[PDB]
Amino acid sequence: LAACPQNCHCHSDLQHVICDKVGLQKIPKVSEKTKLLNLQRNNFPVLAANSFRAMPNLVSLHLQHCQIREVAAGAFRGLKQLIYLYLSHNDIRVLRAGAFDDLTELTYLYLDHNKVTELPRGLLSPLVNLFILQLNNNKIRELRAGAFQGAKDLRWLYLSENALSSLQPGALDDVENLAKFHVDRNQLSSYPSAALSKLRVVEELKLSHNPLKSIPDNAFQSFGRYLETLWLDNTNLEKFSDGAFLGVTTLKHVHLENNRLNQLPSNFPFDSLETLALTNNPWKCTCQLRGLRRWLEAKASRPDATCASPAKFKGQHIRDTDAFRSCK
Ligand SMILES: [Cl-]
Ligand code: NI
Repeated sequence: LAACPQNCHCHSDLQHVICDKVGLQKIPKVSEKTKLLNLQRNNFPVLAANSFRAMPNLVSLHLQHCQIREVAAGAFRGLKQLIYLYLSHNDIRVLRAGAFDDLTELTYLYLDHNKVTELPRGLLSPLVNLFILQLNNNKIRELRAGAFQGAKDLRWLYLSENALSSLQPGALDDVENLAKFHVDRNQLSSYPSAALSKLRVVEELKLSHNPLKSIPDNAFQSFGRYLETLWLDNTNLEKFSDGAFLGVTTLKHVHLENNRLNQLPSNFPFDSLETLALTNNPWKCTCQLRGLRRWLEAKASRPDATCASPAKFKGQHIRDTDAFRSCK
């Protein structure tokens, strides 16, 4: 009785149902053996409760570009086997708790390029298996305590190009296994110490394009034994505090380009450092920069930049200049 829907293209004996831009106004009825349902580029302004009934074997659901504005509570009830959910490129503003009920198995959730403004408590509570939460290009302004409550195994959190200006203490307490954290291109006017101080296994921290101005003491200590990649490019960075890199023991990749740095802290970790972007900084070629000098001459392929001061060595390259001869 159940066959491929009208104007749709089915594959793998009705296991894959593709309805790409076919003028749908309602969720079509599909066979119970459906495992992949692509409803991209249709029109579903409101996803009501039980919008996907009788799809117990569905593992991948694609709903991008569907002009979706609201996801009602229990919109995805029954999808106990769903692994992928794409809600990217819609007009979602309202996203309340219950919207993600029954999504016990969901591992990848894409909500990027929407109009979400907040992440209320309990919204992600059912998502105990979520690994990637892609929320880039929204309008979230603030993360508060319990914003990620229930997200037990969240590893990658994408929040690039939002309007974040505040991370409350306790905001990330629920995401202990967090490895990737992208909050570049936001409104962070200071390093969110309190929020990050609770995480221990962060490996990549992307903070580019935030007016951070400076990095405080113990900025990375909590997760200092796991931090491998750090982006601080275009953060209007004037300097690092003396204790900023306390407990950092395996940092491999750093991006500092496009800032106002003249110096580096004495405890700057060069021991595990592999790549370091440092162009477009008014570097001061004095004694305190010898550590960077010693690192650059340890492997020739490592790019460098030019000193803005002192006057004698203005414009010379860090690796070529004679500004470090009078210190040993
Ligand atoms: Cl086919
Ligand atoms: Ni096919």
